[PDB]
Amino acid sequence: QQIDALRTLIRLGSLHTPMVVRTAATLRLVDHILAGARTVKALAARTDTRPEALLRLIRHLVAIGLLEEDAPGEFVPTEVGELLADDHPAAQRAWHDLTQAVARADISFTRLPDAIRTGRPTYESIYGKPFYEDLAGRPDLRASFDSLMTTAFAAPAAAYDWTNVRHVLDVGGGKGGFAAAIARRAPHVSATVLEMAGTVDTARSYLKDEGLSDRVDVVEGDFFEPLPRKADAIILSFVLLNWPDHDAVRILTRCAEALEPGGRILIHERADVEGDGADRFFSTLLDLRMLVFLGGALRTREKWDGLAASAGLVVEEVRGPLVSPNVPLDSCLLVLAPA
Amino acid sequence: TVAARPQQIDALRTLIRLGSLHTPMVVRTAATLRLVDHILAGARTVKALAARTDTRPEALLRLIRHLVAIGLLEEDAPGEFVPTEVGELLADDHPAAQRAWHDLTQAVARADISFTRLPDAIRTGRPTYESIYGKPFYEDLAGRPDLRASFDSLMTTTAFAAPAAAYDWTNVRHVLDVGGGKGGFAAAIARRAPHVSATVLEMAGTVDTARSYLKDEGLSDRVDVVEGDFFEPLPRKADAIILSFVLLNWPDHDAVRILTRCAEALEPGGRILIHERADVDRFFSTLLDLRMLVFLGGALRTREKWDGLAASAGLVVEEVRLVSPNVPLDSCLLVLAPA
Ligand SMILES: CC[C@@]1(O)C[C@H](O)c2c(cc3c(c2O)C(=O)c2c(O)cccc2C3=O)[C@H]1C(=O)OC
Ligand SMILES: CC[C@@]1(O)C[C@H](O)c2c(cc3c(c2O)C(=O)c2c(O)cccc2C3=O)[C@H]1C(=O)OC
Ligand SMILES: Nc1ncnc2c1ncn2[C@@H]1O[C@H](CSCC[C@H](N)C(=O)O)[C@@H](O)[C@H]1O
Ligand SMILES: Nc1ncnc2c1ncn2[C@@H]1O[C@H](CSCC[C@H](N)C(=O)O)[C@@H](O)[C@H]1O
Repeated sequence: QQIDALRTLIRLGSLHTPMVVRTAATLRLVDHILAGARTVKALAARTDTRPEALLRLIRHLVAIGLLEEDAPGEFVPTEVGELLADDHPAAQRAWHDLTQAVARADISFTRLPDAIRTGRPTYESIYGKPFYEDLAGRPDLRASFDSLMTTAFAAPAAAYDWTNVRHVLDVGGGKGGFAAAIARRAPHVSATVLEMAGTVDTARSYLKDEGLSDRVDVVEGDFFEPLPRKADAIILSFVLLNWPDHDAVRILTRCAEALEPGGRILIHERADVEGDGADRFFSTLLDLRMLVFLGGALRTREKWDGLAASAGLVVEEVRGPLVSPNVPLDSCLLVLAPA
Repeated sequence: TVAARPQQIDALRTLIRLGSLHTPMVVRTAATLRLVDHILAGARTVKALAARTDTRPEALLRLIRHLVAIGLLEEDAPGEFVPTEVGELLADDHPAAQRAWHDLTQAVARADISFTRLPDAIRTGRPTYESIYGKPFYEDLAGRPDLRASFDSLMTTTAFAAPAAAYDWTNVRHVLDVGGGKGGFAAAIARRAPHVSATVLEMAGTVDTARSYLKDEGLSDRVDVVEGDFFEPLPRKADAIILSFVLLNWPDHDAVRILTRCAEALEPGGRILIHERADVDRFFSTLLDLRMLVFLGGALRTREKWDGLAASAGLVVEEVRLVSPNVPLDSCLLVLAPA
């Protein structure tokens, strides 16, 4: 009765289990196993690890249900464990790779009390630069982050009607997947992706390869500055949660000043609601991630109305639960009009 | 179109739970802020909680949301949070001391940061603690008396009566508890066999806490305490020399160094008693074993590994007695004799 509470709490507060997974991801272990390395001796060679040490790590991967000893000395991935394959469409190996952007950013959680004391992010205290200024100097991290955010925008593009939309402006649109999804849904629409340096190059590649350059262009810029052009739909897809309140209102005010008459601003975000249930585990992961990464947050409908009002907008409507293929969390789309 | 397959989303939701860094650090933050003690002391609103914890209220409520989601807190009344049964273990007076084991300002939860560089320990085989805090574990503690004290308190959580009944002290006159901590093992023995005297061999600072604890137990007359280094010649000889949760702190060559010192300190017909978990719930065995890796380059050891280590120091494993208290992990007692 009390040992179960004791076993639960130790298990909840255990730091070695998440880091065992992340180490297994960074080492590309499941890939090497599926590539024919069953033993510790071969796996340790492929992963350039000490065999004694690798086995102790494997012992825990077996214990938490990711690896299984099928035949003596041979380890294979379980059903959950196969999701650590590098070509799995959930991209969970890349999400737990300590060399890529997100899992490297998750070290900010080691200083959570600081962020709770101040409400301000800890990523800078660990890595010396705020997140996006750090990506701007680390082309490997900029590259790996941009590919993670693309893990296809089909549901959010169907939740809007484009018939009288002429141009679309995807502010912070990453690689262009949302803009490309729109262009595939409405052949008359042209779009522009306003993105950061480095990201603009891979946004132009993806749109070229989609065959859509003749319709979706890319502008490198800053969305706290005057936006490059006016549009009938200004898209904010997973941007505003990166930002404290005054910075989100800044972005919105810039998006409002670029709205054509009858235009709209589209916030495509997870907005936490009170009665999620078992869905709160992943809402709180994102929200806390936004705190320690950047000082941003997930917002409720009440908060958006205040943000929109501060930016001279108003929340017309929210389109219901939007389901994406390989996420644990549905998102939604808020339609904003001039106040 | 988008296709949401539950069995995939369940395994995906499972893996994210396993690799998530925020759940353990949320717990660790709750323990360091002493959140459960404050709620018990009459702070129920997040306002009073933030005032007692000196945190930003909006940031504290976002931490509580995950605490509620992982089942350590529940919302009795709106804005009113209380510790669940599992969460009650975070109370500082609880006998499992779980809040202190998760206190980021105390020794163990602080040392757990070594896990953030686990791939380094798996690639190279020895600890990462020094690369984070500037010194190997016990040298760090010698310069931080708060951590020295904090660690010593933690290790005291029976009071060693369980493995004390496992040895027959009839023909033991004096006992040397090498690295004996506060003296609980010495005291547990002394309280069980009134003829045996004892000498505890410990480090600076720990000698004071051991000395004072052995006086408040009515035992200064019987158990002596000597400050020393067990890599050096032991201060005197004994009929039983205890190594209780010492050798797992050390790689193979340092362990045979300690064992040699004990064999050289043996009275004729004397024995060396190793008190540890002999590697064979695997979840909690792996925590200690991997902790000993990233903390100190140590490890749990199977019996066959003990035979080699014993031989290298001129010892032989005489018998292995499986103790079974009520903690997650059961300890064993290896008896070692000269060859
Ligand atoms: C919340 C669950 C979710 O599935 C929802 C959504 O897919 C999402 C996630 C993660 C992130 C971002 C997302 O939008 C994101 O924008 C972001 C960012 O801008 C800057 C740094 C990290 C992140 C980041 O880690 C997913 C997740 O697995 O963990 C939080
Ligand atoms: C097997 C694990 C166990 O559950 C049971 C066991 O009592 C034990 C634990 C923890 C520690 C030590 C233990 O012996 C221990 O000796 C030690 C040490 O010598 C030096 C530094 C840290 C530690 C340390 O953190 C418990 C635990 O909570 O997980 C490891
Ligand atoms: N100051 C700034 N100006 C322009 N873009 C910025 C910016 N600060 C952050 N960003 C961009 O905002 C994006 C947030 S991630 C959003 C990606 C994409 N819109 C999607 O829905 O998947 C990042 O790609 C980052 O490059
Ligand atoms: N070089 C050294 N000489 C003497 N003691 C040492 C030492 N290096 C580490 N130690 C001690 O080894 C102990 C390991 S923790 C074990 C404590 C006690 N035997 C128990 O069972 O609870 C620590 O108290 C630490 O102070």
